[PDB]
Amino acid sequence: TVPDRDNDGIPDSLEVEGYTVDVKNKRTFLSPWISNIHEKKGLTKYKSSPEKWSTASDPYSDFEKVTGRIDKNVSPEARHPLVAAYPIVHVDMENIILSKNETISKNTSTSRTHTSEVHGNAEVHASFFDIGGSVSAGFSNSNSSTVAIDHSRTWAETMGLNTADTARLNANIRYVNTGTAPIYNVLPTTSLVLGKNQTLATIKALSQILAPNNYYPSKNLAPIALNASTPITMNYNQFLELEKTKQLRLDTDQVYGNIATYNFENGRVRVDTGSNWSEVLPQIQETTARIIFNGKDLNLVERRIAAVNPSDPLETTKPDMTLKEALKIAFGFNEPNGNLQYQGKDITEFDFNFDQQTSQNIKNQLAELNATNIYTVLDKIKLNAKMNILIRDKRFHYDRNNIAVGADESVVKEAHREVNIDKDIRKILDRYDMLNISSLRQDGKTFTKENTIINPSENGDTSTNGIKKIL
Amino acid sequence: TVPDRDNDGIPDSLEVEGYTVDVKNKRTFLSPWISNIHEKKGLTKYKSSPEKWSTASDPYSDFEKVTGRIDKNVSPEARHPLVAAYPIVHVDMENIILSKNEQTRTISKNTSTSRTHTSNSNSSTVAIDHSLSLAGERTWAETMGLNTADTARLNANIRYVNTGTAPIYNVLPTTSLVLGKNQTLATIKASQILAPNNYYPSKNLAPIALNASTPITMNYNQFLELEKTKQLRLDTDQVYGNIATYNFENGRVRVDTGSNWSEVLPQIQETTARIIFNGKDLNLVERRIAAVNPSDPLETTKPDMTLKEALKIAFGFNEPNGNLQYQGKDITEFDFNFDQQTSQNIKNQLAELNATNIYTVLDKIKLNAKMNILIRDKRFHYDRNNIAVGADESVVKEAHREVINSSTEGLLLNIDKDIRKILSGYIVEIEDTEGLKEVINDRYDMLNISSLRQDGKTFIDFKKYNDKLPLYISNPNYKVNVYAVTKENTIINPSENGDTSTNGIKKILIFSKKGYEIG
Amino acid sequence: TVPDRDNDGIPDSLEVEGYTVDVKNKRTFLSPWISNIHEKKGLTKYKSSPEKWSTASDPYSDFEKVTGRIDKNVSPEARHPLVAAYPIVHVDMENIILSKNESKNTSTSRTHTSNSSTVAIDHSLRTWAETMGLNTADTARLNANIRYVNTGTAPIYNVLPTTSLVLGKNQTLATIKALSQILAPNNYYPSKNLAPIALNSTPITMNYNQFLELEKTKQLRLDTDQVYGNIATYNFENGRVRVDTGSNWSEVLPQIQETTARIIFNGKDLNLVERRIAAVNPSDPLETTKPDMTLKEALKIAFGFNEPNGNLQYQGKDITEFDFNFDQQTSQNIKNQLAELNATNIYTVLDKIKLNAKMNILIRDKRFHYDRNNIDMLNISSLRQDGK
Repeated sequence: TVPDRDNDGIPDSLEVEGYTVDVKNKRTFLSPWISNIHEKKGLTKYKSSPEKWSTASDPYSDFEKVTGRIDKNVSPEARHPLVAAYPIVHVDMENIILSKNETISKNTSTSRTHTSEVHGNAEVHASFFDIGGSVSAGFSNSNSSTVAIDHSRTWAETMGLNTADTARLNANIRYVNTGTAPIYNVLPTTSLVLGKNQTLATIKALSQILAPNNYYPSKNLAPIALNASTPITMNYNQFLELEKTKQLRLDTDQVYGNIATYNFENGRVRVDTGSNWSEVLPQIQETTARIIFNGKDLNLVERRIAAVNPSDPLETTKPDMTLKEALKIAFGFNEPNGNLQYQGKDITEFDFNFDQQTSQNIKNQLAELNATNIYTVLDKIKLNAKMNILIRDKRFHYDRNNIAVGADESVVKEAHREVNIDKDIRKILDRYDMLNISSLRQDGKTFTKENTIINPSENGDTSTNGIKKIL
Repeated sequence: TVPDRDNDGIPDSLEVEGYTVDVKNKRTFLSPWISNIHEKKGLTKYKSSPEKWSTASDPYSDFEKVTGRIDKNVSPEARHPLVAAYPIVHVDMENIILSKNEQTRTISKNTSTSRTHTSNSNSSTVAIDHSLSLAGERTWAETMGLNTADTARLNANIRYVNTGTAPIYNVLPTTSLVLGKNQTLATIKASQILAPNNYYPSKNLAPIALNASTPITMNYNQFLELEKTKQLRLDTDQVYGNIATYNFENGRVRVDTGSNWSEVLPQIQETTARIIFNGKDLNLVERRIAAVNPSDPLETTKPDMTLKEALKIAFGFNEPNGNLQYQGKDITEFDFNFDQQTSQNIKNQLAELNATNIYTVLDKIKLNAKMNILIRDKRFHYDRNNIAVGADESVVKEAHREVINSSTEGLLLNIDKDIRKILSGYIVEIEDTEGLKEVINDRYDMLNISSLRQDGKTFIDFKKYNDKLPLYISNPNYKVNVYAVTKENTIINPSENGDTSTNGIKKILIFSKKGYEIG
Repeated sequence: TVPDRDNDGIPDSLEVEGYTVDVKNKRTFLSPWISNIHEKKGLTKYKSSPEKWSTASDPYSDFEKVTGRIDKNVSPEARHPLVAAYPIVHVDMENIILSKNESKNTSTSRTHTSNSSTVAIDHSLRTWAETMGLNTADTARLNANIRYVNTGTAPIYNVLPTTSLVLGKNQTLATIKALSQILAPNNYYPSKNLAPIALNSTPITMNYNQFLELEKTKQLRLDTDQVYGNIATYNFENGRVRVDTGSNWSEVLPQIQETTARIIFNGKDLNLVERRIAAVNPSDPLETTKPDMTLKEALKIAFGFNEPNGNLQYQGKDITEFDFNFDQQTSQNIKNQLAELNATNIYTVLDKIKLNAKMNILIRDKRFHYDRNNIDMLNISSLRQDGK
């Protein structure tokens, strides 16, 4: 008799102590962890929950992940039992076009936004403080992306509009997956928001596969336009807000199409009509810990790691999570000397941000561990469920949406030093509009956003004198 | 063979005497209650019904709960066998907008909604802002340009919000907007997950509007009732979408099409006892505890319920000395209210226990099935809908004691969040050394001035009605009197004489620092 | 092995001899009737049909009722195997409002001359036909506030029965028919804490000639059918109540109305209450399996009669204080019994009068006055909560 409680394929003994997958002649073999041979061979130390079928609480089993009997599209980092295989998709706008109802056209830049808490002056209702309801709790579980219209006379007059006249908006949009799991059919509903709450239009579209870290209207094919039955309608007064801000918001929901599951006896992946993402996704968002990171690119990446919870006993069955090991399996951190580093960039080079309860939980730990610095007790900091952790590069400056806006004069001059400019540094890069000059070539050579002016001053300053200029 | 009557997993022996859940290496283990080891480790003493699958009569079994093999969204207080995991949802209105049936003939005011439990069902009463929208907007019936023949069309921003213990995964309940008492205006009904103690159109996303196929239609005569009351009612039913269940071998939760909330919810509403509490916030919270019943033998199988232990597991009461207290606030600081038969049942108990005070025999008061108990904070006053309206003059002065900033432009003060909830506005006036009471903000609507900052301090701005200008210091020796007006004392409309003055409004002295103490 | 024919849970041994339900540690226990302890503890002696799964022929078994593994909404008096757990619902009108085609408060009570209820329009504050401004050609449109109210023993979970408003005797004015709101026994559908229901796509239309009949009588009739929504059943293995789409009330309701005896009583309130008791039938052998029914024990379990001295009394009011009414065959069946028992008085041989199936008995208060349905400056009475 083999002792297995979760009936996954991994016994209680290996699931608790440690295990890995190896190849004999060709056949896949599950064996307990031995540092004397497995670690030296180049294998991963796996540990999951013996009472939970899926530690990550996702539709794919712990066994399916490690053996490889999973949907091949599922992220390699997600092929670990302690890493959540779940999808997240935001709408990326490529360009806009504005005309009078029956023409100005500018290219747009979109990045996934993870909003940070209000300062200490911003107006909030009585329920914002009320325990339970309305509390933003640092950052909440949702998909939202902010666009940026190219600033490069008077849009209200370039089209020929007046207080009575209405302007119709049309743009080129693309669906793009930032998660760990694939959506095989139904696309989520999205809504274009002007300013804060002014809902302009609701967009919702098939059997085209949306792969993780891959675009839906694939770059090799043409993208999608906006309603060409009835297009977006905007009044003159709301149009002047768009001309003044030169930006919009895109709020996309987490309701996705049916999940394709693996079947052991026939070794084939089939789209299961029964299990949908909407019934499994909240289970993950309540058991796992959220960690945000922008190492490879200055874009906010959401990855969830299987975390322990003291209240629920079934979540206590999940192996104890450390900040060190979690960061390694979730993004790709390496321990060469003893200090953690992401592909070269040291852990100390990255900023540590948390919410109300997350920071307070770590506050108690830092006092019990005595060491006041987070980098010191990095390997001993315990991770709890429902936690929200934001890790960003110290080299750049961040706004309320936590996106890379600008950098120090030492930073800009370092990449712009070559005859060639770095791709990560250039991302934060005589008139208010006469600024677009950079034309990035495919060879890797270029031929701040926080300091630039989208509209002239109260004095109508159509000059580069007031604009904060660098080398 | 294991003696188990309810097939849950918990045997008859543990289910009757006592049990808890612990972790060995990693594995979950069910063991009988031992105070010498378990109580010290930080565990909860569980006891349920050996003949009932679910003691609370809910869709989630006694085992599924404590073992954690359940819908993770289910409230932590509800994860206990003697606590009901059931949903309750009311409609919260954020703001309204009124226009004539078809540019500047449109009135828009922000609304405040709280769940009302009139002194079982879901009902919520809204409150339309009485304060000015335009510079000199007078008579709503004329601000839009309506007459006896003309009709006014209502539109508002609404949000669905869960106050229960269980989640609804799809179908939203039907709701109806009621003017006054029975005048049914409109009936509203829409795979987004509604989590307990969480909003449906999540705060990070935009809310929902009201019919933009056919909107709400109101006649001139019914519009004058809305202008006079400045309030509406929202009656929502308990018919909800299908419940998501757990499967043991696959440890994943799927939405069961077979079992719906409408078939299981009434079973709970007949087996458990109702207890209402507003500790954390002055909002009415409905929580049901598994209660005993002499008539039904299957309900006699449920462990005997005490007022002490029930309050602890249902809301979060703690016993530090021996006296029960909610996060600090003592049991005596809370008022005890019951119905006809509930109070009469406890009346007999109090005489048998001899002690006439409920707080004395608190640990010995037995709880019966179908009981209805209302517990409210003694600090505040309560209306017919049992919601916090006002408080004693003394209590208001305690929260407005903490002064952060003293300026002619504004007054930033560290006012308590629970106390400020019964506040409608404040009166701004300059009292002479001579003895003259000249009032700046002097009208029936000129009351909204408090602007709560995210830092935790309420900002009082006099410039709001002082034509965007700070208070003029005619003499620095003069007393700058800033009062306080409760929600129960404020006037939504002027008197028969057209009283557009703060003189008649019951004002509570809250700030009286002289002109030189500020600037 | 223990013999069980109906498979209900209770064996053929107890169903004939006698049984009661008791609590050990917490666990429910079914044991044979022992007067030495069970009678002294305060338990009620149960006895059902060993071959019939449901003695009352209702969707809930003999076992489901006594153990408590039944729909909790089901009446406590109905939790006895010899008492029928079946619903009866009439329409209660609260107030009326009359206007010309383009207000008085009403009182309604269930009438037992099927479900039928007669309303009473307030006569108190000239010529209704002229107060609205109508003539022989003009038509009057009726609108009223109505409420569905359960008088039975079982709950309806969804579909509401069809009802028809009748002027006078047969003049059918309008047919009303409405959801998943639970209608609990002895509880209102549009719950008193919420707003009631109004009357109508197209409203009720009445001619001038028919309007003068309503002005002269100041009363109407409400005929409601017995077709109700699907019954929610209990499932043993998962201990949860689920609405069974298969079994409806319309297929089970007549089976009860052919096996049980009907007894009407107005003790607690002067409103006609319909309650059915499991009765014996000589023709059918399966109904002979049901325990022999007595007038004494039936009245006790159906309404709440008590035997303190030896004489039966309802919460204090003696059995003699209530009148005894029957039909053609019911009275004739008891007529033979009274002659065989020799005692001509029904109150004498009260404990020996046998009850048969399909019987119809009406028990009303002797003190008060009853009509055929067995129920302007004058309004001044304003009843205070003190009881005066």
